[PDB]
Amino acid sequence: GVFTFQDEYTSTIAPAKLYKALVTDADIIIPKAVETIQSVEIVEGNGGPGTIKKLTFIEGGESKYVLHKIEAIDEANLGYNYSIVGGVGLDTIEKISFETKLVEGANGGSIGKVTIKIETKGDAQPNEEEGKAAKARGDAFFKAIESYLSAHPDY
Ligand SMILES: COc1ccc2[nH]cc(CCNC(C)=O)c2c1
Ligand SMILES: C/C(=C\CNc1ncnc2[nH]cnc12)CO
Ligand code: NA
Repeated sequence: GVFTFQDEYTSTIAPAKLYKALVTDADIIIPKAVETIQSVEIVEGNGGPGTIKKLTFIEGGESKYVLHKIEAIDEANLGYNYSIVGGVGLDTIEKISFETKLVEGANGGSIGKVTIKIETKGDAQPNEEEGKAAKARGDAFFKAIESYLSAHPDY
């Protein structure tokens, strides 16, 4: 099966600055800003499409990681696409991909848009509890970056 989900975030912060924190300087900023993420490292690649990143985090008190493959990175248009290609545990989920953009919000602020595509085996459905947890993580993520940027404008 194929399933899509959308989310939206608003910030007072300007889109190019948010994008620099979220994407360009993600390897430095994300482990600083996000209290449940310890490190963000390049496993392979030069930063462009194909690059594999390893994000190490703590969940339920245990150290885990997830691998992201960069699929598209377009700073001109504040776009960033990636998919999840590995990590700890397992199972019904063949693939989960993300399309993200930042656009001009209010007045000079932003809106962050994320489309999530989930491919499953057969007529398996995406697990609702796991989706709720992921959504909550997304919200907390975007909030933590905003907070950190507010406290550190000229980094
Ligand atoms: C949570 O919401 C958003 C919204 C717009 C976005 N643009 C770029 C990203 C970051 C995507 N990187 C990771 C490691 O998740 C982003 C996230
Ligand atoms: C891009 C994001 C997180 C990276 N992945 C995770 N970050 C933190 N906890 C997790 N539990 C499962 N996956 C994760 C949003 O937190
Ligand atoms: Na951290």
